Amino acid sequence: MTRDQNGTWEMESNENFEGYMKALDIDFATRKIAVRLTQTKVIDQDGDNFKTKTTSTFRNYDVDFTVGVEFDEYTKSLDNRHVKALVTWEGDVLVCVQKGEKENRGWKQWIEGDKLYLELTCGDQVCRQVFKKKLVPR
Ligand SMILES: CCCCCCCCCCCC(=O)OC(CO)CO
Repeated sequence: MTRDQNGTWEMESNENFEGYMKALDIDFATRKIAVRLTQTKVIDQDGDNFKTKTTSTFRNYDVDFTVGVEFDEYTKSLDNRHVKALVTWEGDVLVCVQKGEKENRGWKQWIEGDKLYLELTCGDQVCRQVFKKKLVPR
Protein backbone atom coordinates (compact mmCIF):
# COMPACT_ATOMS: atom_id res chain seq x y z
CA MET A 1 0.00 0.00 0.00
CA THR A 2 3.06 2.21 -0.25
CA ARG A 3 1.70 4.07 -3.27
CA ASP A 4 -1.67 4.97 -1.68
CA GLN A 5 -1.25 8.51 -0.41
CA ASN A 6 -5.00 9.19 -0.01
CA GLY A 7 -6.22 10.98 3.06
CA THR A 8 -5.52 13.67 5.58
CA TRP A 9 -2.06 13.86 7.11
CA GLU A 10 -1.13 16.03 10.09
CA MET A 11 2.37 17.44 10.44
CA GLU A 12 4.60 15.84 13.09
CA SER A 13 7.94 17.44 12.20
CA ASN A 14 9.32 20.14 9.92
CA GLU A 15 13.10 20.37 9.56
CA ASN A 16 14.73 23.33 7.77
CA PHE A 17 11.55 24.81 6.31
CA GLU A 18 13.35 28.10 7.01
CA GLY A 19 16.23 27.25 4.65
CA TYR A 20 13.89 26.05 1.92
CA MET A 21 11.86 29.25 2.12
CA LYS A 22 15.01 31.37 2.20
CA ALA A 23 16.29 29.58 -0.93
CA LEU A 24 12.99 30.51 -2.60
CA ASP A 25 13.62 34.17 -1.63
CA ILE A 26 10.43 34.36 0.44
CA ASP A 27 10.49 37.59 2.40
CA PHE A 28 11.69 37.62 6.02
CA ALA A 29 8.36 38.73 7.52
CA THR A 30 6.52 35.86 5.81
CA ARG A 31 9.18 33.36 6.86
CA LYS A 32 8.96 34.53 10.45
CA ILE A 33 5.26 33.58 10.54
CA ALA A 34 5.49 30.53 8.34
CA VAL A 35 8.36 28.66 10.02
CA ARG A 36 6.20 28.06 13.13
CA LEU A 37 3.10 26.76 11.38
CA THR A 38 1.76 23.28 11.54
CA GLN A 39 0.70 22.06 8.13
CA THR A 40 -1.96 19.59 7.06
CA LYS A 41 -1.82 17.64 3.79
CA VAL A 42 -5.06 16.51 2.13
CA ILE A 43 -4.53 14.14 -0.81
CA ASP A 44 -7.25 12.92 -3.17
CA GLN A 45 -5.55 10.27 -5.33
CA ASP A 46 -7.33 8.29 -8.05
CA GLY A 47 -4.70 6.14 -9.72
CA ASP A 48 -2.26 8.62 -11.22
CA ASN A 49 -4.54 11.66 -10.79
CA PHE A 50 -3.72 13.67 -7.66
CA LYS A 51 -5.48 16.65 -6.12
CA THR A 52 -3.54 18.00 -3.16
CA LYS A 53 -4.06 20.72 -0.59
CA THR A 54 -1.49 21.83 1.99
CA THR A 55 -3.21 23.93 4.63
CA SER A 56 -2.26 26.02 7.63
CA THR A 57 -3.69 28.80 9.78
CA PHE A 58 -1.92 31.37 7.55
CA ARG A 59 -2.07 30.27 3.90
CA ASN A 60 -2.86 27.21 1.82
CA TYR A 61 -1.09 25.75 -1.22
CA ASP A 62 -2.99 23.64 -3.75
CA VAL A 63 -1.57 21.64 -6.62
CA ASP A 64 -3.16 19.04 -8.86
CA PHE A 65 -1.32 16.84 -11.33
CA THR A 66 -1.31 13.58 -13.25
CA VAL A 67 1.73 11.34 -12.90
CA GLY A 68 3.78 11.47 -16.08
CA VAL A 69 2.19 14.67 -17.46
CA GLU A 70 4.32 17.84 -17.39
CA PHE A 71 2.34 20.86 -16.23
CA ASP A 72 2.72 24.59 -15.67
CA GLU A 73 2.79 25.04 -11.90
CA TYR A 74 2.36 28.53 -10.49
CA THR A 75 3.48 28.50 -6.86
CA LYS A 76 0.83 30.91 -5.58
CA SER A 77 1.16 31.82 -1.89
CA LEU A 78 4.68 30.30 -1.68
CA ASP A 79 7.18 32.16 -3.94
CA ASN A 80 4.72 32.95 -6.76
CA ARG A 81 6.88 31.56 -9.61
CA HIS A 82 6.12 29.67 -12.79
CA VAL A 83 7.85 26.30 -13.14
CA LYS A 84 7.55 23.34 -15.46
CA ALA A 85 6.69 20.48 -13.18
CA LEU A 86 6.70 16.74 -13.74
CA VAL A 87 5.73 14.12 -11.19
CA THR A 88 6.80 10.51 -11.72
CA TRP A 89 7.13 7.40 -9.62
CA GLU A 90 10.66 6.31 -8.76
CA GLY A 91 9.89 3.07 -7.04
CA ASP A 92 7.19 3.93 -4.51
CA VAL A 93 8.43 7.53 -4.10
CA LEU A 94 6.50 10.29 -5.84
CA VAL A 95 9.15 12.57 -7.36
CA CYS A 96 8.55 16.08 -8.67
CA VAL A 97 11.08 18.06 -10.67
CA GLN A 98 10.28 21.80 -10.98
CA LYS A 99 12.35 23.34 -13.80
CA GLY A 100 12.69 27.11 -13.81
CA GLU A 101 14.59 29.96 -12.24
CA LYS A 102 15.83 28.04 -9.19
CA GLU A 103 18.29 25.23 -9.68
CA ASN A 104 17.78 21.81 -8.12
CA ARG A 105 14.13 22.48 -7.22
CA GLY A 106 11.66 19.70 -6.56
CA TRP A 107 10.18 17.40 -3.97
CA LYS A 108 9.86 13.73 -3.06
CA GLN A 109 6.87 12.33 -1.16
CA TRP A 110 6.35 8.80 0.07
CA ILE A 111 4.42 6.59 2.48
CA GLU A 112 5.81 4.49 5.32
CA GLY A 113 2.94 2.87 7.18
CA ASP A 114 0.86 5.61 8.81
CA LYS A 115 3.45 8.30 7.98
CA LEU A 116 3.86 10.52 4.94
CA TYR A 117 7.36 11.84 4.29
CA LEU A 118 8.01 14.90 2.17
CA GLU A 119 11.42 16.30 1.25
CA LEU A 120 11.34 19.76 -0.33
CA THR A 121 14.51 20.82 -2.15
CA CYS A 122 15.69 24.13 -3.58
CA GLY A 123 19.33 24.70 -4.42
CA ASP A 124 21.47 23.66 -1.47
CA GLN A 125 18.53 23.55 1.00
CA VAL A 126 16.48 20.49 1.91
CA CYS A 127 13.43 20.61 4.18
CA ARG A 128 12.30 17.27 5.62
CA GLN A 129 8.70 16.97 6.83
CA VAL A 130 6.81 14.08 8.38
CA PHE A 131 3.02 13.81 8.64
CA LYS A 132 0.92 11.23 10.44
CA LYS A 133 -2.35 9.87 9.05
CA LYS A 134 -5.25 11.68 10.70
CA LEU A 135 -6.67 9.86 13.72
CA VAL A 136 -9.95 8.11 12.87
CA PRO A 137 -13.05 8.73 15.03
CA ARG A 138 -13.12 7.20 18.51
C1 LIG B 1 4.87 30.62 3.09
C2 LIG B 1 3.55 30.14 3.69
C3 LIG B 1 3.51 28.61 3.66
C4 LIG B 1 2.08 28.14 3.91
C5 LIG B 1 2.01 26.61 3.94
C6 LIG B 1 2.07 26.01 2.54
C7 LIG B 1 3.44 25.36 2.35
C8 LIG B 1 3.53 24.57 1.04
C9 LIG B 1 4.98 24.12 0.76
C10 LIG B 1 5.12 23.38 -0.58
C11 LIG B 1 4.38 22.06 -0.44
C12 LIG B 1 4.40 21.21 -1.68
O1 LIG B 1 4.69 21.53 -2.78
O2 LIG B 1 4.04 19.92 -1.45
C13 LIG B 1 3.67 19.18 -2.60
C14 LIG B 1 3.72 17.74 -2.19
O3 LIG B 1 2.81 17.59 -1.13
C15 LIG B 1 2.23 19.44 -3.01
O4 LIG B 1 1.66 18.26 -3.54
